[PDB]
Amino acid sequence: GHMIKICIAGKNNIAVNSLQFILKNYFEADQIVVIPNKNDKGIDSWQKSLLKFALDNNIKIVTLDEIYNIEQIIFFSLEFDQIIKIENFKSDRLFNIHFSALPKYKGVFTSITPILNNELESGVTLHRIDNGIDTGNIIDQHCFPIDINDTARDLYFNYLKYGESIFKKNIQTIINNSYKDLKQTNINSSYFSRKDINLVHKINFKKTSFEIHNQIRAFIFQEYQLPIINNSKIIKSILANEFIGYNVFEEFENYFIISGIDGFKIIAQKL
Amino acid sequence: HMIKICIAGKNNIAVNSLQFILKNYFEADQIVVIPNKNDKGIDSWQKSLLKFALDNNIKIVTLDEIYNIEQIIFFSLEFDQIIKIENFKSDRLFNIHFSALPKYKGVFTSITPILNNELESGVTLHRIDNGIDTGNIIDQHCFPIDINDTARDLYFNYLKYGESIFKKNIQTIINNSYKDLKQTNINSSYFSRKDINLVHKINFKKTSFEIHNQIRAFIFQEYQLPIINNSKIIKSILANEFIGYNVFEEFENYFIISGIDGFKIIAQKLN
Ligand SMILES: Cc1cn([C@H]2C[C@H](O)[C@@H](COP(=O)(O)OP(=O)(O)O[C@H]3O[C@H](C)[C@@H](O)[C@H](NC=O)[C@H]3O)O2)c(=O)[nH]c1=O
Ligand SMILES: Cc1cn([C@H]2C[C@H](O)[C@@H](COP(=O)(O)OP(=O)(O)O[C@H]3O[C@H](C)[C@@H](O)[C@H](N)[C@H]3O)O2)c(=O)[nH]c1=O
Ligand SMILES: Nc1nc2c(c(=O)[nH]1)N[C@H](CNc1ccc(C(=O)N[C@@H](CCC(=O)O)C(=O)O)cc1)CN2
Ligand SMILES: Nc1nc2c(c(=O)[nH]1)N[C@H](CNc1ccc(C(=O)N[C@@H](CCC(=O)O)C(=O)O)cc1)CN2
Repeated sequence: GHMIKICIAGKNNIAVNSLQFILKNYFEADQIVVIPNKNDKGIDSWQKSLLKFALDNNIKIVTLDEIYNIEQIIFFSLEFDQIIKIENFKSDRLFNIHFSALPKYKGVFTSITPILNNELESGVTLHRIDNGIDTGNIIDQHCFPIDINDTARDLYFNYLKYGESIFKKNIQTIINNSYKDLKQTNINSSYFSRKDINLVHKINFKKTSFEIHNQIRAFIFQEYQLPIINNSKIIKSILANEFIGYNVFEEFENYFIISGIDGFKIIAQKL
Repeated sequence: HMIKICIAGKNNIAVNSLQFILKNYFEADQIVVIPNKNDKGIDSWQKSLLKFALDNNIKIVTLDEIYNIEQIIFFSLEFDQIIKIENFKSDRLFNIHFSALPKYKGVFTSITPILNNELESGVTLHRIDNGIDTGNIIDQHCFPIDINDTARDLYFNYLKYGESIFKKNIQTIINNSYKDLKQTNINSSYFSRKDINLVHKINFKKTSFEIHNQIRAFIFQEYQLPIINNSKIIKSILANEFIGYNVFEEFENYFIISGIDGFKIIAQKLN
């Protein structure tokens, strides 16, 4: 019964493209509001800007305060930067797409944490927001491989793609309020906060090849940083099955050859 | 040569496995033993391999004395020395490692799988090569880490399943008719002594599952118990009752704790 039906809060391609899907299939611009993230400067770059799309397309920019009293508003967080408190809202139609295969890897830096912890797969999960961090009941989840030479930046782009997708898969039943959900288990639940990750990663070479490789490629996301070996930035790590002896470490002009305690060949490419 | 087999290592896995060969396969005369450096020659919370051997007129030797024995079966059962295979005339060199290889190579394997959130572990019979726990897998038996198992419980499961896999496989080892498969690069992990601080400092900005896991991974009373506010902890119980996020309350006999997802932990203080 209110004029505003939906708020998209967050950033990057996932937010912008999801918003474009709703504008095309579901709601007119004047039934939509957005809350861009604090660091959104309105500039299209290696990602699309939600603030810029909103301005371009005459969608009103609001704050949380302005939406708390809108009854029945659908609130959708797509890489939103604020932890909400659900008791502020009259609506209970509050959703998030989280970049991991919940209940694993709640929290932040989820293009880093699964790689660093030796996962072969990750996922995106659509869930209701409750007062905890990525703790709410799951509505849908899509799992996908972390390929053996995927970097954190590669995995991030997979989150964006599969996330956008899981949004489109589910938005109808969310708008109809006909969706199903299930509470998260206690077991397998894991969480990382910013203080658990040191973005200047010091590599522990007394590790297997797999682990050394994981350690490198988990911090490859050039827009933010690259890992450093012997004062050289690394742009790609390649892990092979080839046995080359234990604890190999050789610096060349364009790359390092590395093996860990199990002796499998890594090529770490310089930038 | 008269000597057919060396059993090297410690604890009930080594003693019972030796008793089983002495009963079914070889005479005392055909067996030599290398205890670990720390073997006291008395029974304690585990039986002494040194004592068993001396009690049964099985000769105690060093690695030097066996290198030259043609065709000897060398069988490590929690042995404390990394061998170098080119020292030996025989290539019949075997180990039972207490993990589900290729995961959790190295040490402290009753801690590492719990601390890294595993639901299961395993024992793995493999050939020894020059790396640590790297050689080809001959057999493996996987079993659960129950939700409230401690490191101590895990260890006693390794000794039991470890003894069993020895008994299952030993004839084919004697007859050299066993089969094996090289280990994969993927999923391979390793922990060395320096990776684990046996005086664990709990990170409470984690899930209840992780906090519980941190506690119970260090419960091994013969060595240490984890400490919370100066009380030693003997048992951690994780329930799927929601009690609020980030609870911490101390009582006389226990703590009530929840992490970021709010599930109830009871940490029982040692009596
Ligand atoms: C800031 C930063 C990011 N990254 C990489 C890894 C990150 O997973 C990826 C995306 O970073 P970004 O700052 O957008 O967020 P993130 O930590 O993954 O995601 C968290 O922060 C978002 C604002 C929240 O919406 C997310 N909430 C989800 O339910 C949260 O998981 O960029 C670096 O390698 N280095 C960096 O310094
Ligand atoms: C020394 C020590 C051990 N433990 C626990 C954790 C560990 O998994 C278990 C057995 O201790 P260990 O016998 O020192 O063996 P560990 O599991 O480190 O195994 C390692 O050392 C032995 C001697 C090798 O044969 C074995 N292949 C290695 O994996 O006891 C503790 O909790 N605290 C300790 O201080
Ligand atoms: N209610 C609630 N609000 C949400 C989500 C939720 O699922 N629950 N899902 C999204 C979560 N977004 C985040 C998640 C974490 C942080 C964050 O900033 N974490 C800090 C920790 C802050 C703290 O300890 O509380 C850190 O890692 O250092 C910020 C936005 C959006 N809003
Ligand atoms: N060849 C080789 N020898 C072996 C085994 C093997 O599968 N391969 N299997 C058994 C493994 N026993 C161990 C494993 C690790 C240590 C150990 O002492 N590790 C040190 C690291 C030592 C190092 O880096 O050299 C540490 O963690 O600080 C000792 C005995 C017995 N001997």
